[PDB]
Amino acid sequence: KYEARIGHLESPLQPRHQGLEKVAKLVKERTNGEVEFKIFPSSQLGNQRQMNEGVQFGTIEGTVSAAAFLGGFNPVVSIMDIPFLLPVDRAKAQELRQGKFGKALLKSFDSRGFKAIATWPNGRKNFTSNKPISTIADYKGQSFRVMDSKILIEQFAAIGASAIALPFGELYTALQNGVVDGEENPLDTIQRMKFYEVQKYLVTSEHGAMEDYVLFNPSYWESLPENYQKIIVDTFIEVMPGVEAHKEQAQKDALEVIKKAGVQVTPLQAADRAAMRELMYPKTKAAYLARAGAQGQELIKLYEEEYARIV
Ligand SMILES: O=C(O)c1cc(=O)[nH]c(=O)[nH]1
Ligand SMILES: [Cl-]
Repeated sequence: KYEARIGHLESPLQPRHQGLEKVAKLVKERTNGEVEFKIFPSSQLGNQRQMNEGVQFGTIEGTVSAAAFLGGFNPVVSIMDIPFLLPVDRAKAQELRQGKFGKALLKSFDSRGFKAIATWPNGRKNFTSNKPISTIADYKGQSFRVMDSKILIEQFAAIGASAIALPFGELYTALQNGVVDGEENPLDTIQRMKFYEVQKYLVTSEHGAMEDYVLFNPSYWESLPENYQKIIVDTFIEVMPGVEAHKEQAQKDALEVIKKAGVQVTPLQAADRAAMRELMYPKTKAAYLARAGAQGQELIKLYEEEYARIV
């Protein structure tokens, strides 16, 4: 009775998709079989811009998108692209993500033609390249692919590197053919997309967050009885802790595979981490405010207040 086609970019093997399958099963049972989610991975329904427009228009009922692709439709959510924003402690990050701060980000979608019903962690990003990236000076003049975010372009600019937005489904080929030197992603994404076949170097950095937003077409959402709306939200929240543990463990598994495949892996040096943060924050925050305006200032303030309380 209430079928929803929900698309996303990732391999079906990864924790987001597995979690969405679990959500689908539980929602179908808890709604007397009436709400049926069908999940389409791997850009099957389009690249993320196409899926986002599809959800807004209602050609598809939903998408799970990284925040990094949503700043055109919703500049406010791009705060989540700022490097080194989240605490290292995952539980404290969750207090931010699931508390007043994250709630304000979900609410910001209402006026923009999406119903954002939940946000899930979905890993932290690491640098890869075909040129050495062992020191901060090494990044100068290199080019990196980013997700479709002006904030992420500024991230790389802050350390003298260039960045261009390329669709995820084209990324393997882009790396293979030297369209860019490098990219950034969680280790298990690097593994499942086989970016180790086309990148020689990896820096374990966790310098920025990959943040998932669960978006429904508003008319679809509104067509659902209230009790089903509540069941869906609660089910996403119920499945979340298992998804995060699967995602954390997948990074460990992925690192072993990446090292075995012959990628040179180094940790981000502490002084390089601090220097990156100090250079990247002003530029990425200014970019965020430039596009989000006063509402972005409001979210920065709310983040600072909640971070101080929590951390
Ligand atoms: O475009 C990407 O890099 C990307 C998208 C996505 O949904 N998940 C991910 O890990 N990376
Ligand atoms: Cl894409």
